[PDB]
Amino acid sequence: NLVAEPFAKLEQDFGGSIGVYAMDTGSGATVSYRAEERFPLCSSFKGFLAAAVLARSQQQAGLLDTPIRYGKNALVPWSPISEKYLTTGMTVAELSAAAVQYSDNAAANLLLKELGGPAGLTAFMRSIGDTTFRLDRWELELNSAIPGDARDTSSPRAVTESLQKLTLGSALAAPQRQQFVDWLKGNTTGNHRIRAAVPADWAVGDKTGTCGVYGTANDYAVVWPTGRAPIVLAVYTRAPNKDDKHSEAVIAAAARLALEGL
Ligand SMILES: *[B-](O)(O)[C@H](Cn1cc(C(=O)O)nn1)NC(=O)CSc1nnc(N)s1
Repeated sequence: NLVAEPFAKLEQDFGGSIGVYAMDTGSGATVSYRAEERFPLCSSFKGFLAAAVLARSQQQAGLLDTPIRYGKNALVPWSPISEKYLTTGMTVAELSAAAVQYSDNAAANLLLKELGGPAGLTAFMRSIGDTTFRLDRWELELNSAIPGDARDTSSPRAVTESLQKLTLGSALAAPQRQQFVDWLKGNTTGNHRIRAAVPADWAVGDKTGTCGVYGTANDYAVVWPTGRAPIVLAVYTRAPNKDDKHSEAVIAAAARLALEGL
């Protein structure tokens, strides 16, 4: 597989495993490397969480506009937006934007509670035809990333296929698809990952994840190249030792190879 050789060299130099899937939504061309292997989702589950909340909001009039007046016992580490608005509250739309664009942990757990927990989000992903995705735990326990543990994992391929259905296809009603795309476009946490592989004039929406242990981190994106149909892609990493470091540079490098191979 000569297409795969640069990815094998990249993951060997990194000291672990890289999983990549990219789809050109115009031509149907793909790039695939360990694309059906499981990797931990880490905070990347929060994009799909936001999409699941948008789907619920189609049926529950005014859900996205509802103010949530959470207390301090809803807060957990790395919740910078939830802490800032503790004395104000946040609407469900605001919580969703915080979870997607700042990876806010408390906001994500509040929205999981709205959906019926990790099982609720898994059920939503099954409803759009994703058989691989599983969320089992809440923030912060879902980040353990233990090698060979299937909890809180998906595959690059299933992430890309589900992202395409939600951002570009008909899984959400159009005004909800558009809100999901705008949240991903406004992400603040991904400037050194897929965004670093994209020409500056191309629009991007992405969601990152970082477990940190076991070299585990990831990004997935929709990318709108000038004059072309959009690309959807996912890059996930892991490594065998608890102390192995993740690399944003390796994610960006894998994304560059994926765009080059399409
Ligand atoms: B997430 O489950 O990855 C969550 C918070 N977070 C978001 C991001 C990101 O989007 O890249 N990174 N971390 N992780 C945790 O709360 C605990 S595991 C780590 N947290 N920060 C790290 N850096 S590793």
